[PDB]
Amino acid sequence: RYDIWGPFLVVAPASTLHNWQQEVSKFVPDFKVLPYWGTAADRKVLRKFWDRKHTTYKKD
DNA sequence: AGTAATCCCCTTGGCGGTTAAAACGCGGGGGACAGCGCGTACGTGCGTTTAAGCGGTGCTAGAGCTTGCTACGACCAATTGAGCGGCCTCGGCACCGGGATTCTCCA
Repeated sequence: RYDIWGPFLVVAPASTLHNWQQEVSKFVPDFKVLPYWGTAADRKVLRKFWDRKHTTYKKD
């Protein structure tokens, strides 16, 4: 309706996170998921995608 | 306010391989070590003299202690920017290869 396309946060208990990852992919096939969990080194590699410079995200 | 589950993180342990470093064998060389001769250089004893050590006298510098206060640092609250943690990148240093120069050793 408004092309906001994020950033959206989703904060869950740890047993549930793969359920979100999968059900999000099911309930929208074309909508893009960042799975921010793992060891500190793994999170550092994931954090590269947190763009601060746009407060509203493009579909790209 | 307590005690236990949950979850991060970071250390220890194991498995595989690969290859670079440790172990093993062997000839020979030359350095360790015992042996010899000499000779000069250090320990000994004596006579010499030199001044260190002691008992004693004299002075004043300055170590040590008290008094008095005010200049300087301890303490607190409000302000802010210098310095730290996190992210980025590109250029310095390593690593390789190949031909050029050096050094070593037997002739």
